[PDB]
Amino acid sequence: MHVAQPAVVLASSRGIASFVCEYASPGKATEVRVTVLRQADSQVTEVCAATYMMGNELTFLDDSICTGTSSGNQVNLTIQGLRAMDTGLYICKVELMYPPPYYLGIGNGTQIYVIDPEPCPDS
Amino acid sequence: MHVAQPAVVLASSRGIASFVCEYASPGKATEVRVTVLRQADSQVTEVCAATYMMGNELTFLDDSICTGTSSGNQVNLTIQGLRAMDTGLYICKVELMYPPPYYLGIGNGTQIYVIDPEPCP
Ligand SMILES: *[C@@H]1O[C@H](CO)[C@@H](O)[C@H](O)[C@H]1NC(C)=O
Ligand SMILES: *[C@@H]1O[C@H](CO)[C@@H](O)[C@H](O)[C@H]1NC(C)=O
Repeated sequence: MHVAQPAVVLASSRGIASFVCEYASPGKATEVRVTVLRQADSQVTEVCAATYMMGNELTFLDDSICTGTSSGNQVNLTIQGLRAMDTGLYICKVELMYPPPYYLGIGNGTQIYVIDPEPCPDS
Repeated sequence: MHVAQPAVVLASSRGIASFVCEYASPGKATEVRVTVLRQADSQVTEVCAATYMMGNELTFLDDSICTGTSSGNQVNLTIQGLRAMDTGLYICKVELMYPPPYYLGIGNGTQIYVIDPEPCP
């Protein structure tokens, strides 16, 4: 299953990066699982993941780091609390969990560049 | 001549970006011209330029948004006043002007990413 996500995103001054992960639905999926994985160096790690009925909001483990909104064959993701060290490749994984059959799609990754604010005088 | 510059650089939250530009060591002390070209395909435009004798300090005198330092066959270019819309490809062009021969070197371009920061109250 084709998953597309932007090649590069810049985090804002507040360390919030947002991007669109959209999937090419092979059928009519009611339940979907989205996962954000961070790749680096040769390893992959799970950042956040929402399992949602398409017709409702997404709820994450922390949800202080990821938020998301579903809107058809796509989902608006937001990653928060980013610092420079978090610069890296963020992979969007999409799973269609219901109805059968299961489909799995993995996108090419979005490079997220993050900068730390410079010092600000007092106070 | 070979000119090396980093592939990607991030501007600070102050809208300042720096990168080193390195050229192939000339056979001798030479007058060197360093030029920053912004590439906005197919737009190519001079952002700033400076000339110095090797062994002297590089110093921009064009009143551009660029300042720089020099050491050996490297120059450290600092460009200030950048905003998000200035995100793009910045090419380091280096010319060995004289004593001859004349040599031209063009780097591969540094992609500079810039964000608009929050002010601080
Ligand atoms: C999701 O992204 C679309 C554009 O792809 C945007 O128009 C829409 O406002 C976004 N939904 C939100 C902000 O929840
Ligand atoms: C390049 O110049 C900037 C601004 O002066 C400085 O912060 C940085 O340390 C310099 N980098 C190198 C490699 O000299």
